[PDB]
Amino acid sequence: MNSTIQTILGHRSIRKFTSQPIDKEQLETILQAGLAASSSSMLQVVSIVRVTDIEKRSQLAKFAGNQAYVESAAEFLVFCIDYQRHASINPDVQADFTELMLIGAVDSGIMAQNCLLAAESMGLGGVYIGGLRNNAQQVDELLGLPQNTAILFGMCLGHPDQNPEVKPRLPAHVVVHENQYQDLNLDDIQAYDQTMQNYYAQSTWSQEVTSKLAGESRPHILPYLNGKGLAKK
Amino acid sequence: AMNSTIQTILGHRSIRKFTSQPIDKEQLETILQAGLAASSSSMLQVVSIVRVTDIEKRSQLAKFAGNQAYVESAAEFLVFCIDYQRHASINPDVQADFTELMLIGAVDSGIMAQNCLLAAESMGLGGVYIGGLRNNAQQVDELLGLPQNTAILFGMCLGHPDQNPEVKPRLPAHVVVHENQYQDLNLDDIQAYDQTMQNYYASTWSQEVTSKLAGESRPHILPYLNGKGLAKK
Ligand SMILES: Cc1cc2nc3c(=O)[nH]c(=O)nc-3n(C[C@H](O)[C@H](O)[C@H](O)COP(=O)(O)O)c2cc1C
Ligand SMILES: Cc1cc2nc3c(=O)[nH]c(=O)nc-3n(C[C@H](O)[C@H](O)[C@H](O)COP(=O)(O)O)c2cc1C
Ligand SMILES: [Cl-]
Ligand SMILES: [Cl-]
Repeated sequence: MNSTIQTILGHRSIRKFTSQPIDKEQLETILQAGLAASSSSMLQVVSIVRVTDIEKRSQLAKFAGNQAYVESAAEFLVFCIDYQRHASINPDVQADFTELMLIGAVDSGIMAQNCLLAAESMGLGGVYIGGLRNNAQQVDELLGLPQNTAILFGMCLGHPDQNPEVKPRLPAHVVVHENQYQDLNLDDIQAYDQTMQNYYAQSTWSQEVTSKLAGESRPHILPYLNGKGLAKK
Repeated sequence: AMNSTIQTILGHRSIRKFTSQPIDKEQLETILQAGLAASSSSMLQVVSIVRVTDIEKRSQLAKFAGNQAYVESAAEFLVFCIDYQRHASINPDVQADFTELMLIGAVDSGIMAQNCLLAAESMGLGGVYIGGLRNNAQQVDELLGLPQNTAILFGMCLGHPDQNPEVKPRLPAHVVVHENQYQDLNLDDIQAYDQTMQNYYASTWSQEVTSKLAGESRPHILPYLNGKGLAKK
């Protein structure tokens, strides 16, 4: 074994926190972990907004779809794509290529996952909040983001006050392909649907996820990004 | 606040030179298991991994990544992909062409990849992300036989390290982390960091990153994604 692996494998989203704050030294370490993430071309295109102002916390909770743990978490971090630093160094920077939004999205996930694992390694718990993107522009303006930047997701951190079971995922032989993409075996989806309702014990996982994707998935996001100068071509 | 997870995170270096020693089957199983334990937006599970063991494809991928020889010499090479094809194979009604979903695919891929890499690093392995595959995304896509609704994002080399670089410094936290609202860049923080990086090595950092972003960044990538059915609106 080792403690990093058991930390990774014991992951659960935590959505209920005690009122205990996170020590100043733990938070410094969590952010230090984030900053040690790999970075495409060393561009360093991620910014983090730490929200301590409780009026802003309450507004973010509402913008995220009334997720109360946005308010009650000890800390709330907002991960943002940031090409404003670069444009402030050299205004010829071309930040509107879709490639650069891919980079900002991937690098944000890498950094955020270092932050979360570092926190979980210390007995803390957390959850990602993609719900900020429901009202992306309102969140953007609330945190004062300039052009060439955009919100991607938030992250709640705190001392956990709940003990969920680990949720199973699709098996590695479904998700991992050897040398070339393998067509899906629908029997593996049926076996996994069974695993999920065992976990949850009417819609099965397969019906829920494809029900969600049959509709429109935040169709305001490309205009939002375009409005900040991003993903225009 | 210091355990071996934190120690692994902060001790991270990109490794680009590997010994010939293979990775044990048990270790690779654990690395992939660690990736599968990552958070997933809405439990969509939008990520696939192609593990490339065929040496001719390894050679081709090395070329397509920009002649990066460690693609070929790494013990294992993993290609991370956005995957909405599992969902469309479940229900052809799924709408996978929203930009929102490429965004989810990219973030979730970085989260999963970083679980894999940290797991590897915790075992004394090393590795490096290979975004260079996107230089030739379409040819890489055809080589791995990806269907519609999937797209490569980046690769990942893993192996037993045969170099030990020093840990490379990042922008300071007080530049990257903002309290409550976005903060303007102080160009003297860039000047300081430019000197910190010049020491690390011997164009400054800021000249190199901006002059790179002054050009076009992989302008073929939006057509690449659109040709796979993604990011069209
Ligand atoms: C990018 C991203 C955004 C997320 N956004 C939310 C959110 O807005 N609200 C929420 O409750 N959970 C959110 N989650 C948490 C997922 O629902 C959770 O990871 C998933 O259900 C699997 O559960 P687990 O993390 O406990 O293993 C998000 C996860 C990711 C990766
Ligand atoms: C998304 C992504 C793609 C990357 N692609 C490459 C690559 O193609 N070639 C390479 O040598 N390094 C690649 N890297 C590694 C970066 O060059 C590296 O993280 C940074 O320059 C080096 O800092 P480090 O030693 O702290 O990781 C990539 C990193 C990320 C996050
Ligand atoms: Cl957690
Ligand atoms: Cl890259």
